[PDB]
Amino acid sequence: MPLHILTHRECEVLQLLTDGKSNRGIGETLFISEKTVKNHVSSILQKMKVNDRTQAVVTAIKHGWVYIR
Amino acid sequence: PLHILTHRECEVLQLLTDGKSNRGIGETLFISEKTVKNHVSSILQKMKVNDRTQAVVTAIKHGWVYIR
Repeated sequence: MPLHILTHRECEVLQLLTDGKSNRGIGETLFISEKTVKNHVSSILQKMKVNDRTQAVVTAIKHGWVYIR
Repeated sequence: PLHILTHRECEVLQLLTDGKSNRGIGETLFISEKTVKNHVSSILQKMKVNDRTQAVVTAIKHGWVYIR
C-alpha cells in the first residue's frame, strides 16, 4: 500500500511531481512553502529508500501509486 | 519531437528512467560524468524542461522510454 509507507500529503507531492511540477509549482498548488515541499520530498526519499526525486517518481509510477495525467 | 534527441541522449534518458545516477550512467556507457552531465543538460534544452524528473516523466508519457 502507498499509505502504509507515505502520508496523504506526501502522496499529493509525488503526484504533483509526476505531473511535471517544480518545487515552486507544487507549493503554489498546495499553498505551502517551497522549503516545506523539499521537506516532504526529503521524507519521501527516506521512506521509499531512494536517493532522488526521479527514482521516487519512477518507482511510484512503476507501483501504480500515481498516474500520468 | 523525438527526432531531436540523439540515440546516445535516448540511452541516457532510458538509464535515467531506470534510476541510474550520473555515475551509474557513465559506468554503463563508459563515459565520464562530465560527458553524462552534458547529455542531461542537452536533453533538458532540447525538451524545454527544467530538471531530470520532468524530462523522464515527459519521455514516459510519450512512450520514448519504458519502465524496466
